[PDB]
Amino acid sequence: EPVYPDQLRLFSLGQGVCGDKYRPVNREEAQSVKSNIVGMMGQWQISGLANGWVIMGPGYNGEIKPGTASNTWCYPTNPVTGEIPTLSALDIPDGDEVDVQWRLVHDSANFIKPTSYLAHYLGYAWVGGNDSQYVGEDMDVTRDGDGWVIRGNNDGGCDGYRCGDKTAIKVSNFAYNLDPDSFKHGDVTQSDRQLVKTVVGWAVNDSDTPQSGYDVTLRYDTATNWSKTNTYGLSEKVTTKNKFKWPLVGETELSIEIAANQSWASQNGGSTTTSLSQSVRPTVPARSKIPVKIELYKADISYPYEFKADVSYDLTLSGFLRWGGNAWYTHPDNRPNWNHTFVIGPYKDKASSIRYQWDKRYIPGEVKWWDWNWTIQQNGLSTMQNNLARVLRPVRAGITGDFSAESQFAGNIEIGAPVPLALRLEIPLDAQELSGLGFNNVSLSVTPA
Repeated sequence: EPVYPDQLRLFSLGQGVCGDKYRPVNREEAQSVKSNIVGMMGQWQISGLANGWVIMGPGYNGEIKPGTASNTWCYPTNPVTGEIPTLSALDIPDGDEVDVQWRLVHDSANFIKPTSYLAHYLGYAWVGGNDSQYVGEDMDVTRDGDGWVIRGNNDGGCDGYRCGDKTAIKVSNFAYNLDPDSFKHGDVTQSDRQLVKTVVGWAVNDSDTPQSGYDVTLRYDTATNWSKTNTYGLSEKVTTKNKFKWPLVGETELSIEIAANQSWASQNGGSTTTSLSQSVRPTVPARSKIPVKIELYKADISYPYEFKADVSYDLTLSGFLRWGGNAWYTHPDNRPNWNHTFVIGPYKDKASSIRYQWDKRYIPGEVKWWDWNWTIQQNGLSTMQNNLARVLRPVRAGITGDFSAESQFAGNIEIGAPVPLALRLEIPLDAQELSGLGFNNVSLSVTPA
């Protein structure tokens, strides 16, 4: 009877008020799933719990403490019971696409048996080979065009009505979504921030009046370039759902964008030039000078990389449905030949979503395909739970290669304390030498703030 975080809903209806069919989450309940709630809150959010308590956002370290709030964390007065657990990922090593697929479809404990049992619990007939009396055993895995077919070996004769008609499980339409946030990196091959030049001098206030309200601005443009390799050919088909910026590693500042819906293997490098300007608005007492410095740096970095790409596929179950026991909502008794496609991965529509069908099973108007309550009655709640959690187990392929980047950047303009003379700039800049160091169109200017 745990509290299910994915059933929580926030209401903004006044002190301790919840919407219809919801009730306020109490402190014990909130504690039991604390990190999940906090992880659904804004940094400085503070939300009400029942009986004078409040739970705070991650900026407050997700504290539960007494208080009042106009918004309230709430939970179904009648929650959907026995959710399908989420299991830890199944990690498959980087490889070419065939070898990655092969590794998946030939896994007995993680793929063959779970999908077989699923076909079996749904009412599909003869999910098993002739040389075993158990479901999902003596299965034949064969390549079929761009996909794969799992199906009980059928050699020879067999005993049972229509035992020759073995149910087939076909895996197709593989896709691979790189998860930017799964980023991990090996040991930093090359790394350093080297000082290539320091621009140094003075800014002088010649007047007899404390001068201020004057900006001293350095403008310059530099190039950042980066490259990367892709260890294997799978990367030729992996994409990322949304554009993202390359992770920051080291102090070497970098601006690199990976494009959405573009072959990982097609984004192997680039160079960007950007005009940047930084300034300071110093107060310089009358008839004085202040020292000014600007450090210029070259930075580069190399390191082996690895992301995870979430592997999704369609599971098409085809075979005839057993008499006096199948899970189709009509419960057909004529042994019809049946075909159904589940999408293992990102949701596509209700008909093809085990998770959706499952969570809605107690709503008769939603039961338009499989009758999961029947599967539960026949095999038991935890049996259906453990099987589907294995069927739906996230599968992730590793995406590897080497990364390398190079940039040139200026440090901040730094100033020292005023010295009495014994806004005018005395700060030599050699355009040619700077250009040779990768800093172009460099200027230092004095203008009203």
